[PDB]
Amino acid sequence: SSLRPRREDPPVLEEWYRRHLGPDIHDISSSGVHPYSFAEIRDVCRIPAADLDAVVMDDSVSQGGEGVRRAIADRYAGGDADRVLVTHGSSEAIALTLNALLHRGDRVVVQEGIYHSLGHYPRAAGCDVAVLPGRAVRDGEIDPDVLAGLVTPGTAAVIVNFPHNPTGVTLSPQGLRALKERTAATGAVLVWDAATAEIAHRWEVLADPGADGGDTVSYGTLSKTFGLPGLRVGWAVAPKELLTATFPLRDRTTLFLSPLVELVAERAVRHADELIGARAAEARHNLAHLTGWMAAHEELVRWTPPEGGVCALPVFRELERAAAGPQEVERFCLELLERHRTLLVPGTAFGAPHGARLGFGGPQEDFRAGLDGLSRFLRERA
Amino acid sequence: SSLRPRREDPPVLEEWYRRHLGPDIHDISSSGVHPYSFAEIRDVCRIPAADLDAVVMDDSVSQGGEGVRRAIADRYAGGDADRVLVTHGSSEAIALTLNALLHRGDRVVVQEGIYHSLGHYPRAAGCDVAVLPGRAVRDGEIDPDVLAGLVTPGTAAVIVNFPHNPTGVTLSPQGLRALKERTAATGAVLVWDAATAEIAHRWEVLADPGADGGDTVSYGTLSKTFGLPGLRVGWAVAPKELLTATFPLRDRTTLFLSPLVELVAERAVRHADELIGARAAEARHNLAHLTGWMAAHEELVRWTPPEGGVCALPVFRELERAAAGPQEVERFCLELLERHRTLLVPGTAFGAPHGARLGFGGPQEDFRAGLDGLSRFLRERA
Ligand SMILES: Cc1ncc(COP(=O)(O)O)c(C=O)c1O
Ligand SMILES: Cc1ncc(COP(=O)(O)O)c(C=O)c1O
Repeated sequence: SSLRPRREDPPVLEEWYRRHLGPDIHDISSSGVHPYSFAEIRDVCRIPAADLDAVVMDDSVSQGGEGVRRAIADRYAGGDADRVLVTHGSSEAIALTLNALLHRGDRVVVQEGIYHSLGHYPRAAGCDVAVLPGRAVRDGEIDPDVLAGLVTPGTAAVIVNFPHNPTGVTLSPQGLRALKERTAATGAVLVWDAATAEIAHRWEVLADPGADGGDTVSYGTLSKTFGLPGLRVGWAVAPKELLTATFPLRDRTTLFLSPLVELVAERAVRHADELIGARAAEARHNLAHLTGWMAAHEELVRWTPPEGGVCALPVFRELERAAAGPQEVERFCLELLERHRTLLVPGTAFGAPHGARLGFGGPQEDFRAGLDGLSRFLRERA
Repeated sequence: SSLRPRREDPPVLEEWYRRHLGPDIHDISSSGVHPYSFAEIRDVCRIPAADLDAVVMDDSVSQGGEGVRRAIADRYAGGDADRVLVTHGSSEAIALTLNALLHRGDRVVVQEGIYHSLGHYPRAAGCDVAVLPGRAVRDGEIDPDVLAGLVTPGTAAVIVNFPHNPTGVTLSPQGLRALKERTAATGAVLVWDAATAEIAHRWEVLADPGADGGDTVSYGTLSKTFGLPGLRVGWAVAPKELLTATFPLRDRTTLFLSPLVELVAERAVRHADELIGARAAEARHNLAHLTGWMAAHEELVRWTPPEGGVCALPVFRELERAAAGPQEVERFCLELLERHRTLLVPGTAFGAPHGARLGFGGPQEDFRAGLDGLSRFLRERA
């Protein structure tokens, strides 16, 4: 038999979860807020059984159904439904638009430790990639001296995720304005993954640069702040010409979304403030508790507190002292899971060999139990 | 600004529908049976509102949820849920498995006029493609003399769709057995798109070669025979080793399906006979009527009757006589739509310059109206 499957290494993040997600664990590893049940969604978003029952299970359309596009456009595109592309999670919006955007040889600037798929597409397109160092982002701005050297005339795209999964670093409105001015000046396309945009702790929620109506591409999803990762709805906001250029790829991958899913997503987006607000309050409750926990453990752990989003990257001092290598953090996390039923994501998934992602957007009761597990574990090793 | 979207030609099929689908037309162009409403699905598939309400909108898993995988495996994989991959339509299953299966330089045999995405992936992978001529498939078998020259030791894959969209040609159980014997002998992977497998008119429904438990890849979908194109659920049946090799690609495109969608799909597959049977009876009603219509129009139209599925490819004699070129059939279909509100798909979408796809799986009332439109149109031109 000639069957010889092409093999590629899976991203560390997703493989970690395939191997270790399961029942009876304290999962304090997520970059999202814990999921709603469909009952809660129907309640909050005002979805009578009859409205679902009326949906004819027919084809939807290439760009996304008009109702859901409009709801998203009103919140993130200044009401221009023509600049919205509705997709199976933001994962699909990323795959579609970056395949259409990026060219072999293009100079592209990519945020250090960016979400795996955002780093994958420029590499795979054969772009000339320069990294934006994580240390250059501080106090709500990218160091203007760093931005000046990295983004210059001929720079094709600048690709960032703010608030950043997993560190929670983000920009202030002033920082975003300065970033947009540099990309506009050079003609670079700003590519802005706003997965956790709706939850901001230090400065205000960043207005979607997609709403400006220029040559920027931004992503959003219901997966991380809305409690709907299982709905599989995200979007890109971008010029119509880029969006339609994605259709041939969409034609041989997914075709279109379900009108039943699109109805639900439309109602969720219309009720975004209630869905997000309830989960954001719980996350901030957990965050206040996590901050106290971190102060109590400052000998064993250090961190930058998150400026946005619902996860952070604690760094374990014992891994800094012993100094690497990357495999040690994976062992650390495995042992923690084995001995204490507590799940983090090892920093190898994000280019941070000495850290792990700790999510605080899960349920408040389970959060304490996970922290107790981590506490016992750190004590045992010290 | 550097924004320069990469441009590719869209498949003719999907672009035709983007330009010409709409309200107030008689659509007799589809390769599928007309969609159920969600109300009907809940009724037939026994889905209480409470079962939907219980679904937590959390992550599903890379291979597809266990319940839906099992339901599909029982019907098409001889009960081996490990050999099933559940995907966003069969479109995604095709994209995922062919990306993992096909290698540059591989000799691949591809059915003439095959569904666009099935023809795209071997071309794009840089396979060495030989075409299986449509005229070689007759009376339920591929001409053994043709199969002998095309599929030889070192042939990597043979890619076919039976029943065939748009001609409705298919194989008998004997024809399928002979095809499988030739691929098994040479070590070629049979890739078997069974989108319309459940509706067979001349011989029995073909048992899924996926159920054999060898090195074959077969696709199915809820889109064409179940009345659920808008659910966006399909699958591949294939060796587990090929399926898991798709995970890295799935990790940067769709991640996984919705558990809410997976619940519905599981119940639909369990109630497949009722969902399919009702629509199959209506299609056969339309087919009996279409056959009489074709006899009444034998001066202007010829056809091979469909052996399976719910569409056929009538050939318009006036286009044969005047002899091409391909653009004339598109004009023909446009005029038909403009003047008579009746939609076909021009044969340019399927490599058949003188034909158009005529679907008989739509509602019986709308079917007559479409045929009257086509009749008036053919008379006008004669
Ligand atoms: C920053 C970022 N972008 C995009 C995604 C893709 O998620 P989805 O496809 O559920 O929208 C994720 C999820 O991990 C993420 O953390
Ligand atoms: C033969 C064949 N295979 C696959 C597909 C993909 O459909 P879906 O993604 O809805 O399963 C189609 C739909 O046009 C088809 O006709």
